[PDB]
Amino acid sequence: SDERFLCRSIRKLVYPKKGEYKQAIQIEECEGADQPCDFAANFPQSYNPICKQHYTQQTLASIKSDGELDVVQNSFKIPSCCKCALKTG
Amino acid sequence: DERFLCRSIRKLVYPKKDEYKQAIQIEECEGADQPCDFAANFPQSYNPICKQHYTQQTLASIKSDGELDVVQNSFKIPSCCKCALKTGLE
Repeated sequence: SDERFLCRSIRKLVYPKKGEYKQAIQIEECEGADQPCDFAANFPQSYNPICKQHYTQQTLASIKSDGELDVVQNSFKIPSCCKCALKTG
Repeated sequence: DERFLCRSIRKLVYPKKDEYKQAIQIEECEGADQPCDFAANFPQSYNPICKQHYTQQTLASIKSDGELDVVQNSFKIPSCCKCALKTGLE
């Protein structure tokens, strides 16, 4: 098309194992996890550009009377973003 | 730490119409539509711009005849900020 991305990834629907419509969760997975990103050769091999998979997690938070923030997170990670990572600073 | 071509902010948000409320993890572009870092390392015919991506509540129903009925009437959730190489005209 008219838009190219450095990292090939796949977006799809996943259905929650614990539960007139069904609610599917959208996810994005890196097709080639950690393999160099397109046009890597245009970057110094110093920072080897590779495709990194990112996740989001169901998050429950509670703020106590003393302001303490208590967070609870689902053990199940949800693939959410496949972007190019550079070894820079 | 590993750098990315587009600066973004990962943050916790609350949807607003035991005592734990649902907080939604989001990723906003720090400068969407602005050029990606190291744009000069890409062929000059391309226009590398930071693009904001979203995910959204997706309700699906399959009829008895196989027809799929989709409902996506919720709000969009900033989910990923990544570099998009806009192809030159030709």
